[PDB]
Amino acid sequence: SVHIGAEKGQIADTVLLPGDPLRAKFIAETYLENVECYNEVRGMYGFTGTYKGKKISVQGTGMGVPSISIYVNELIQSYDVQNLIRVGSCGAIRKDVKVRDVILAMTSSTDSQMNRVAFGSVDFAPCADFELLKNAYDAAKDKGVPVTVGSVFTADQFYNDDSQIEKLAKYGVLGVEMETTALYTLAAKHGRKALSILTVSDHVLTGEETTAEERQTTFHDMIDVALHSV
Amino acid sequence: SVHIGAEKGQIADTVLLPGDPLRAKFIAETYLENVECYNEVRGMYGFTGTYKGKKISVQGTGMGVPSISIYVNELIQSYDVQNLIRVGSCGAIRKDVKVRDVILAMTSSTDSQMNRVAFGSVDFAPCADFELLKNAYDAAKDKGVPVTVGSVFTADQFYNDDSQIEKLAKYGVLGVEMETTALYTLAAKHGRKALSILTVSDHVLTGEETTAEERQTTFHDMIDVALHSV
Amino acid sequence: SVHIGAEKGQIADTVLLPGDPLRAKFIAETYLENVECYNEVRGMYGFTGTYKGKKISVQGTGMGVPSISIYVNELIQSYDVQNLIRVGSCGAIRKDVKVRDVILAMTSSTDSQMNRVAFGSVDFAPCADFELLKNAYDAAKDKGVPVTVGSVFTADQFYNDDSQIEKLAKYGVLGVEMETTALYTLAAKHGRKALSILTVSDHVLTGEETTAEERQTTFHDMIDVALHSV
Amino acid sequence: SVHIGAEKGQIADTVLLPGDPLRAKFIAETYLENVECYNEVRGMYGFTGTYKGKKISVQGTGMGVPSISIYVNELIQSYDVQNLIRVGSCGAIRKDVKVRDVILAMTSSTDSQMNRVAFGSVDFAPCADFELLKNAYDAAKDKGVPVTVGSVFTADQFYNDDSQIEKLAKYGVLGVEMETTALYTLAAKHGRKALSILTVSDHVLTGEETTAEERQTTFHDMIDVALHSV
Amino acid sequence: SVHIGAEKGQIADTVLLPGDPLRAKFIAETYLENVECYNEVRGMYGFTGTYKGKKISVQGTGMGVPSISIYVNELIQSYDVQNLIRVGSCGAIRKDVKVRDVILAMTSSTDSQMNRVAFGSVDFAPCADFELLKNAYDAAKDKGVPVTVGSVFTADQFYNDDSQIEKLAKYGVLGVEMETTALYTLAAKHGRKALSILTVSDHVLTGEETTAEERQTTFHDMIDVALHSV
Amino acid sequence: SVHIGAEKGQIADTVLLPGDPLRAKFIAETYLENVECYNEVRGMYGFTGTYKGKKISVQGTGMGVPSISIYVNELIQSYDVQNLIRVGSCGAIRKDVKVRDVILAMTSSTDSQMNRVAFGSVDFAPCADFELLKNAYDAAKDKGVPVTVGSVFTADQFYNDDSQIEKLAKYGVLGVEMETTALYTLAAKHGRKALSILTVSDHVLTGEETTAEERQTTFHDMIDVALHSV
Ligand SMILES: Nc1ncnc2[nH]cnc12
Ligand SMILES: Nc1ncnc2[nH]cnc12
Ligand SMILES: Nc1ncnc2[nH]cnc12
Ligand SMILES: Nc1ncnc2[nH]cnc12
Ligand SMILES: Nc1ncnc2[nH]cnc12
Ligand SMILES: Nc1ncnc2[nH]cnc12
Repeated sequence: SVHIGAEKGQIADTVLLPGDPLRAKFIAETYLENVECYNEVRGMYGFTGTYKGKKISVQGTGMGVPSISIYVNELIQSYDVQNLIRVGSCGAIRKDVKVRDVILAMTSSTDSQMNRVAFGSVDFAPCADFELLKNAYDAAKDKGVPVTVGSVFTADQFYNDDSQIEKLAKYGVLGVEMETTALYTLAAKHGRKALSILTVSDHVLTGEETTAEERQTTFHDMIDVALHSV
Repeated sequence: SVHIGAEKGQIADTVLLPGDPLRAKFIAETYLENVECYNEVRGMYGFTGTYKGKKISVQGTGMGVPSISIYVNELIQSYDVQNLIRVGSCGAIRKDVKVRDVILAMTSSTDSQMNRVAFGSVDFAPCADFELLKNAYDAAKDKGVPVTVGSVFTADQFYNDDSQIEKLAKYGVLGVEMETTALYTLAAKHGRKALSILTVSDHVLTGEETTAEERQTTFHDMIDVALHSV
Repeated sequence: SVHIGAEKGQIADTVLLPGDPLRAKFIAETYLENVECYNEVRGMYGFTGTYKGKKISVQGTGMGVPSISIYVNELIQSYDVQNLIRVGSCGAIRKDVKVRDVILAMTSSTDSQMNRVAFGSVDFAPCADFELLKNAYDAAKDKGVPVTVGSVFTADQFYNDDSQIEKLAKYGVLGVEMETTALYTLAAKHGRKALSILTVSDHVLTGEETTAEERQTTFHDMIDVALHSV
Repeated sequence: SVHIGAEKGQIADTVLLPGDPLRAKFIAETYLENVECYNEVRGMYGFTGTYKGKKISVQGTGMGVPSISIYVNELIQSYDVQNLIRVGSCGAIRKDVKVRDVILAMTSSTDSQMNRVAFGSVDFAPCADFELLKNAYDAAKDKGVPVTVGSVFTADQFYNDDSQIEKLAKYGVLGVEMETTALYTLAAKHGRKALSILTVSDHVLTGEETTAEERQTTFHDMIDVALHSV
Repeated sequence: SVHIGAEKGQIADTVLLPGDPLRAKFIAETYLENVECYNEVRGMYGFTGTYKGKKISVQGTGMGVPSISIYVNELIQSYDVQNLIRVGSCGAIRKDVKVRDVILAMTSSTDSQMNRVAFGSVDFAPCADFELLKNAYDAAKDKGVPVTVGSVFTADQFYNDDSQIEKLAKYGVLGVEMETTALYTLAAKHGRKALSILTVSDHVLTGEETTAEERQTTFHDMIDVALHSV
Repeated sequence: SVHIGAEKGQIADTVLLPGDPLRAKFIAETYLENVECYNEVRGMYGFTGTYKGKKISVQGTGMGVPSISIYVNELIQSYDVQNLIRVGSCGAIRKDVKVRDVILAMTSSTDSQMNRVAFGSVDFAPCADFELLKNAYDAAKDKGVPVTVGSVFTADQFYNDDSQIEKLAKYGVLGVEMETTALYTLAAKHGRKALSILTVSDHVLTGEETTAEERQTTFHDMIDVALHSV
């Protein structure tokens, strides 16, 4: 495939998808054994390692719907990947989402036009694979890792001068990020399993940041949920 | 309220929502003790009874997004209803959806403009309350009731001449019905808990029918799952 | 047909369509001779009687576009019905529409998505059958029954927090109701004759109600116009 | 006003509106006594004359929604015109529309965004003034002029390569022209009376032409109906 | 063709398109030698003359997208025309566009629905032929005629009570007119060369007019650029 | 700023914008003297160097409208960047687009909702700064670099299953890429200068590839044109 330079059989059945290729590197190194680098095209790193005797791959996706779609389409069409777990951050848009909460997205709203192009008059609602969702949940509960399940918003512009997040928060939407709708749509289109697991990097509505130490801890919990759930 | 003839106290915090009021009569008389009919307005029957120490109301909602929105809005705003569970039928659009499986809807797609009117350029994805969904799933598993968790399509036209169902099935959508998007959207906006539990009444994309016997079996499984949920 | 339990030849050529199955009963009883009940599916009653030697049928339709579409499609496809006259109420949105005015809808605007799904880039304008419209008019004039002819709005949500009726009233629109656009569209699609005859139940913009005695009188005039015009 | 060179008093309360200004010259000189030309700006000719004791103006409007909107807006706002009657040609899209029948447009569909820009999520259905329509119908019947009352489609493209006319004919739409939606919308908003009277200049969906002789006959019937209307 | 009464070989390869048939006459007379009138249908004049040994034609187009489309389609389909140069006026919407500036439109935005009908989910951007644009530019520079290159807005309603020109001016849009998007779209669709050359008739945002003497001078510069560039 | 790790002074007023950061490294090291890397955040590399007496920065932007919008917004708002030139690849969609021609984009079509979200009912046509475009064209001509000036399509999906490219080619669109609309829109809104220069990396509508040798030749022509432009 064009944006991925792996050989046949270099990419595992299960894949973690951070947005940042440097986090992909960071995860692969810290949690995986016997790591090889299978992709360097565009500096968008993909690694394959073992975690307790199972092969996992970790591939940066880039930022935004178009960018993740490319990687996901190529991981599905060219490398036959089965499970795709986005591991990422989001901006919380409601006061009741807390900085240590790991978020499991059941679904995502979006102002991306991707699905409108596909389905004209239908509001298409992307859906997580329940089996993946359930296993992530059960592994968080098993540990006492605090988890919230609900919906996110896949924004097409990071900076927004029309930003309608205020209305979305009234309807229960937990947070805003940029990839989830693409993952869930293309996964389901191809009969594959996807889930997004997200931590809070900020509170969008007040402007409040979360401290570097809090982020490090939730990032650990997130990768641990994704790995244990596999 | 305009369409519900109940007096203060008569309607439970928890309400089951079939489309068919005759089915509401049936549900009420079969599974609940100490039943009163609190509404006759428009023949759209609603009953309250007891089930294992808890108040339950059962309210026919009619067919289509506009009809159930009227009933849900009134139940929420005038009767401070907290938990809303739609129990009904739907058309399977995929071969691997079997006639025995009870469906729990995580989310719903729609070609209803209800949400495009409220949101503008956003594709809003309505979402189930995870807690109701998890309790319903756990109670299905407790009894070994067969369950499938995924997404549905909420149509405005039973008879859809330009039908896009062929494409929705390709995106993993399980089934078609006519109420779920409105239920989930309105519940969410008012911070209340909603879930839709559905049975297969036929296969849309082959035409074939389900026997009177499959139908009432799966209808039984569906009501027990809902009641045992709460 | 699925939602209608009539036998072949139980439904007449001309049909009155109130929204409320209990009004269908009320009309059938009060104005018709030799009444039989041909439908009880969903408690959505349909009766057939004679009025001055002509067979008429009267069938509740439910509330909202999806609900009326089902009945209308089945009355047209399965029972070969020729004339369909909706008899109903609407909320007046302009001061110059008076409580005793019987309304003949020539056309209807709508925020329903039904026609947008059908016709993508066209604003489709549903149209009443002139012959029916003319005969209703002539029968009101013959009696001195006061009539106003113009357009209505077919709303998809009864309660509206985006409600754009204020702009519609500036453009001459007389009132708001929930079924007319579906009737007129499907009738015309199938080469059949439809008309909606409406009375004012309220003034939406001020909040003013109309007294029970006024409603009883206009309801009589409405059914009388529909019957005499047949 | 920008596009009309008339001085106070010169333009009648009642105005006929052909698209072709040469046809406006023809109408003016043939049917009216005591004619003055009040506008030459853009060659878009407009005349005033007398007909049986009444002032009539006759104004070419050009072709398309934007052109006639300019003229209608100015006529309404600057010259306090009360009654606006478009008289023109259109393409028949249905076999049962005959070349002799004069068309009275109750309403018009459009693929013009004029109304989607003003309304948002609403499909606005422009409507004729019933009184003008009824007077025109009564004057056709008085002379036995053949008349058909229904709806038209107002196109933005005479030559429409992705044409949806095939579907519009299936919904009972009689004909295609290029001005009516704008006329009815603008009249309605300013509380003035508008009607469109059209003749068939060919059949769009067979290609065939109407003879020079049919054309001028039906053109005569059309002008007499309009003039005898007021 | 229907709206044009020219004979085979009466219309030249290069055509100037003013909106006003009386300006077409004015241009033909003043700048062309050996002028003949080839079209009088609808008083929409087209003339053919010579300018320094080359045949040019000059054809009024009318006002608005639908009107220009008709002429352009017929000039392309029926008369094989190769180059089409709109010569017109526009309302400036930014302070930095000056009254003596000749405007070369590289592109145009529009609220016309024409391209949305054609291309559903694509924002289509019409484009000028660079060769024509370059030659117009070079001929203005050669003379010291002051020129600005950028984008315009093709409005569908001259008078606008929703008018969104304020936002367009923030995005660099220079002016508003009514034809350009149609020309550029149909030209390019048919493999032909189009360019619009515009002068400022007014400042829309303040209300300031430009004097009659200034307009006469810029109109000269505009025709001179169009002719020299040919 | 969030995604760029530069300190005050490090980023030039003029910035080249490849999609591929490895290509940004390549461009920086090959053509510029005195290079520092000012950003490593997300591996999305950005460098500053000198070229013939002028500061140039070279910044990878990633793939897709959302990714380049983040980078352009930050460059504009935090680093007061004045001139923004995208240099990259695109897919040719027309036979007469040859693999040697460098493309200068006058404008871009899009199926991105970015602009429909900001504008509503308007089709916004993003436009290049003519001065940058003219300087780039003049520098191509100075060296005889083959150049084609026209319009591109900015897609949200590299892999577009319902693809409308067949129609866009019929309207004279040259090529497909994934960034240009965002670049031109954002530059324009902030009153800065933007241009996109593209090379052909394959023909989309035949499938065929361009040799490694054509590719690097045309890549050379593209960078010289951009650098010699400023
Ligand atoms: N504030 C934000 N907006 C959009 N996407 C984000 N991802 C993480 N934080 C975000
Ligand atoms: N076939 C069908 N279409 C729409 N709604 C349905 N509910 C059950 N079956 C259905
Ligand atoms: N107020 C109202 N709104 C919508 N539909 C109605 N039908 C009758 N009254 C109505
Ligand atoms: N064929 C046609 N298409 C559009 N408008 C018309 N007016 C008359 N005939 C027409
Ligand atoms: N003010 C204006 N609005 C729209 N189009 C125009 N053409 C010239 N002036 C104009
Ligand atoms: N074929 C293609 N599709 C989309 N973007 C591209 N960029 C280069 N080639 C492309």
